[PDB]
Amino acid sequence: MRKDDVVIVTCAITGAIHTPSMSPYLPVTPDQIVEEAVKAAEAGAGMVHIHARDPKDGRPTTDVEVFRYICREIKKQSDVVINVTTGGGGTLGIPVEERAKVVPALKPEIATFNMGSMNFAIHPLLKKYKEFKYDWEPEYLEMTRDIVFRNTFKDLEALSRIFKENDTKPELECYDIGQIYNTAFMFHEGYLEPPLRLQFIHGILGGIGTAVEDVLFMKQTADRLIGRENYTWSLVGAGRFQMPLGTLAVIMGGDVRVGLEDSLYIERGKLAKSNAEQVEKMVRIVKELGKRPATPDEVREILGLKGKERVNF
Amino acid sequence: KDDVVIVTCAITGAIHTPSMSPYLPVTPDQIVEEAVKAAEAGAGMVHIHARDPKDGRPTTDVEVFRYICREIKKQSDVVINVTTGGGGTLGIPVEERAKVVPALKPEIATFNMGSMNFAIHPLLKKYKEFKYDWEPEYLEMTRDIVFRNTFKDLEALSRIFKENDTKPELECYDIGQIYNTAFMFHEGYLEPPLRLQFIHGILGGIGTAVEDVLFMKQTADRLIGRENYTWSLVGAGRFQMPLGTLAVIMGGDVRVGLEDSLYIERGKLAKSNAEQVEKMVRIVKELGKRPATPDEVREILGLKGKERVNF
Amino acid sequence: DDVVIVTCAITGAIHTPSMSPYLPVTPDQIVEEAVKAAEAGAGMVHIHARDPKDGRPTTDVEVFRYICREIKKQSDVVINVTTGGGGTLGIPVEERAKVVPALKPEIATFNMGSMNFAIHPLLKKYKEFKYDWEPEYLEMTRDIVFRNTFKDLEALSRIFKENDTKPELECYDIGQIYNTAFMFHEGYLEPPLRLQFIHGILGGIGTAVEDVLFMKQTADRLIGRENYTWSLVGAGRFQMPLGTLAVIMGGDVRVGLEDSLYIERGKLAKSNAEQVEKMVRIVKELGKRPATPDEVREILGLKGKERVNF
Amino acid sequence: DDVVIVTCAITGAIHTPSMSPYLPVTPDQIVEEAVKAAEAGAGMVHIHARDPKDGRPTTDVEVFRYICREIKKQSDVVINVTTGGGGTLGIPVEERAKVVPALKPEIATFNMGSMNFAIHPLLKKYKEFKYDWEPEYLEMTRDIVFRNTFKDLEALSRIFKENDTKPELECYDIGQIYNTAFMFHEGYLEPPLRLQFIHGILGGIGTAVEDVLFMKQTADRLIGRENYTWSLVGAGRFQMPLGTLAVIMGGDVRVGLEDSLYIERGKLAKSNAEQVEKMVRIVKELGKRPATPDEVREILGLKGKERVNF
Ligand SMILES: [Zn+2]
Ligand SMILES: [Zn+2]
Ligand SMILES: [Zn+2]
Ligand SMILES: [Zn+2]
Repeated sequence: MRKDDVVIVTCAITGAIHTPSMSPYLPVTPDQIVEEAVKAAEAGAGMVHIHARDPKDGRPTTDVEVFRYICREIKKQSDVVINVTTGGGGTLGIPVEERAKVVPALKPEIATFNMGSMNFAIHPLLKKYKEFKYDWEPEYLEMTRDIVFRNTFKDLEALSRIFKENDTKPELECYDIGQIYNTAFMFHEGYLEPPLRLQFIHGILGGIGTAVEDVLFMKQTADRLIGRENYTWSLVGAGRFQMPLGTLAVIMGGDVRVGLEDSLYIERGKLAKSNAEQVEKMVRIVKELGKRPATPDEVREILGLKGKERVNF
Repeated sequence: KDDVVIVTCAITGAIHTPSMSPYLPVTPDQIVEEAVKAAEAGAGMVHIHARDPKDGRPTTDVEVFRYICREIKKQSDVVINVTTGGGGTLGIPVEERAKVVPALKPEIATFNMGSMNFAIHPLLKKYKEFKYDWEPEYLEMTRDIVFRNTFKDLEALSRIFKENDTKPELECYDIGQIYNTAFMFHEGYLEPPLRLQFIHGILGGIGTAVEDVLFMKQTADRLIGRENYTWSLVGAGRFQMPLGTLAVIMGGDVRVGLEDSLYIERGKLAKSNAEQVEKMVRIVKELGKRPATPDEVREILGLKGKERVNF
Repeated sequence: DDVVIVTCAITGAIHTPSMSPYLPVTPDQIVEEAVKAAEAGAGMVHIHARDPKDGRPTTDVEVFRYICREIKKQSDVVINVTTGGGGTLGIPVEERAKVVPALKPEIATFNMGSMNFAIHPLLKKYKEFKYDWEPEYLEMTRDIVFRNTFKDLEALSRIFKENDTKPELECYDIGQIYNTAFMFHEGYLEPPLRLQFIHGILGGIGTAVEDVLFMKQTADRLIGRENYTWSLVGAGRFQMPLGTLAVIMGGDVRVGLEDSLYIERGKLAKSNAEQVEKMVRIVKELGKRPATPDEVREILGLKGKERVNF
Repeated sequence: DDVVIVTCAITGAIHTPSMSPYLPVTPDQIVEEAVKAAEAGAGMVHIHARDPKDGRPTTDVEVFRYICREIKKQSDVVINVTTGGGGTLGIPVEERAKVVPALKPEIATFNMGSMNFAIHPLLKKYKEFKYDWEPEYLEMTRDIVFRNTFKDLEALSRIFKENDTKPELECYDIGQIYNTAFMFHEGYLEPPLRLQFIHGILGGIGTAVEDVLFMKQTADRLIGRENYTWSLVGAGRFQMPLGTLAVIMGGDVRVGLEDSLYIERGKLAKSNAEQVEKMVRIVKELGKRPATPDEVREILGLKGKERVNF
């Protein structure tokens, strides 16, 4: 049972979708990711969501030593909840058993747990960006035209066990209705321990879109398959749907995720200068609606997390 | 008129295995006989997979397809809808599975609209004894096989279908795949009017709630346009007749068959594909409608004719 | 969940005699049609009274008494008495409710809000009427509220309890489900509730699949799936499609000449039984079966045929 | 698709004077609050009249005349005049409509069905009233129909047209959207239509996100996306979240002490402007801005401030 006026704001710092040449404010190096996470926390993000990128050229990497560095350095400066991706790399065809290695290495409090195999395509960005600092960038974007983001039921069974072994909470990423169905199945099969934490992700080419209809239907599907008393949820709107759909989520009693991982913009046609800028905006809206951002320790109590110092970094 | 319903019958598929029902058609001759029976019962279109004649194992073998399609056409003017999905749950990619279309040049063929989990390993808790070793191996392997249909695959497939004058039947198992369909349509790969099929109840896809069906259809109206497509629905298993009837109430078309359910009623095996067709036709008729003849299927879906297929 | 309650609504107050020679008008016609409906598989029949002389709707509790007495002599069917009939003539709940103490039925209708309820467009479809009352009645629905205020509802809730009569809570709109939830949460309506969704009335919600799903979802969300069961009425040509929909969704269904005069497009239904026979064929194709009257009593927790006051 | 019409409903007929010292009740109070709302970014203000001495709701056209004249002297704000006010005292449309011929406003409310409209539960929250009329009024609404029959609406449509006043079509339920669809198709209502969805009245549709979306979808499906525009009213604590939802969905929004006495839970709004300022802040965070009164006129096709009869 949680307070009806406290909203968890998550800030997704860099991701794997956007590339350096798309915005000079996309955090690329590990130290940039660290500083932007700490700034996001100080702006009201009770949780930060972390991917690694190669410092030399910003290319996505699964390297757990880069994760280890980033997470340790954030923890030195902040009590923010550090949520680690196990999805990062998937758009480069990297399997779950390799993506998942960050969980036993770092034993984070919470990490992402993607709930189905899907197309996950950003090749259309090649129409929008013509020149790139690095050769890897347009190659990466093109290759997503034929790469499956793979998360089979066999993968998910093994992942559920890995999370339990390292006392890591799954944040169950759902990009379509079928993936909520997948979530219900794994829950009812005993693999996922309640209360579940779901995140609804809207606007991926290969997933569900960004209509108000889509958001409502996702949440109602979770209510009816899983049961309201058995889960909490957050939402991501891609790109310019970040603030409108995030606001919808809050109105519906959900939590919200913002961050340069999901959108490079602060307004129509205006690049966000930092993660903190989007966090400050969403906090202003949360407060107009008579709510407030959760502190990191509130996030821990709300999601039942193990504690900032019970991690392996 | 809004009083004609296309009733499609999916004869064997690739999900059910022989040991699950002695009435699942296995051999090429069984599949032919059953298709022709389904047609005579009011299925204006039949949907065909191939199986290894020896043991029923799904196969892409084009020469089995050719034999089956040739033999159906010799007995019936039924519209023959060929799979390019069969083999997908064994990890065979679109490039291989699509070769039936340039070979046979069918009037219509299936065209799966996204990559997904497609899992039937739970069937192992229901069936313990199998005539063939391949059957439980296959069920188990689906726990870890992606039914792969990437945007690259789909661009290639769109061209293959156009090059052979084969209409795509766009199989959508989830809301995301209707979004994928809208993308491919707007990009210019898929020619309108589109033919969609909503498939409910696959582990890895959307479920079988009335909510699910309505939302799929509303998503197509909203992204594609109510005028720019027609649609059919498949309800897996015991949801076959109720969801098929729902589709009819909603102005859609319906698909039945042993590919999709082994049963005629809770606990009772269907003895043929024709039995399920006869039932659905009775339901259609009580709702004031009638099944489409094959030639009405051709008119409604803009198909080339049986004279122009390569069998 | 393989039993469906099929109700047959025998005559109502909306259709008038000159619209169809098959609409039951006299008390004896209504009785006989109710009995045939029951024999066709309707476990419950729904009754309105009409004037024997010209078929004008009437609330006369003594006409109700004759009709219900005579049905019960011939059949164990559950007899559902209207407390809505007369409402489209401007007659308020206080008068319409008098049937409940008079007859103490097992179940009676209980309408869940005030609304416009207009059938004046029927004057565009029928230009010749045997009786002067028919077109005057139709025209006056243009300016008559079907009145069921919260005061009315509170009084009615008590009247039903005093007579051990189960409410069948008639909802014609989403607002009326909200009213139901209110009356339930306030303590006036004893669960489990029986609701009926009425689709197609001008002044009410329409006949889209969307409308039906949204009504049922609204009740699930406000009242709770565990706290109610439901039936559906589709008006006119929507009778069979929406009824079939309701069965697919796990609801019960109501048919009858009260709700539609037709058996198919352009063809008058020759009797209530014709409609029940057809809905029963559909129910059976969907692997279900009609509830017998005693199954209806068990499902809805009804007091039994011997405990009524007729 | 970046301009949002923010309407402020200054006083209404639901809340009573003793519920908040900040509810405007005298004519001059109403004028002053209307101007402050306009200055805060309300391009339109919605006006009811109240008795100058006891604050009771009143239809008196000469009170409306003074109020609207005095507002227009100070502000070019668009003045929306109620034809619903008095309905909860049982006053019928024919009487409530007289303000339209008298004042020929640019825009006026046009309520789209008969309904329960009950505020007796306010007696649980407010125990002391300065006037006897206040608790009496609230209790009586338990048993008063808010009457708006099809005959009424036919008459009202001619009145609006005769005075070159745009109908703002108030829908409190799904059936009322169906009613709007009918009156449109019958030729009574001139497109493009202006609808307003009212959420939270006891007797109407509630305040769920589901309710809002289903109202808007029904209007799209029945009337056509291109044939209407819409505004939304969330009652009470739902004012801001539902108004924000409306903005997200492309709709316009109404605030004001008519609909909520509060600026935040447990904190009384000290003025209409306080609610307007808040909504306007929310609009701007969502990358939009409030309409000026002249933009309201252009967006809705209003005749202009110089063409009213005050
Ligand atoms: Zn991520
Ligand atoms: Zn198939
Ligand atoms: Zn009745
Ligand atoms: Zn008002």
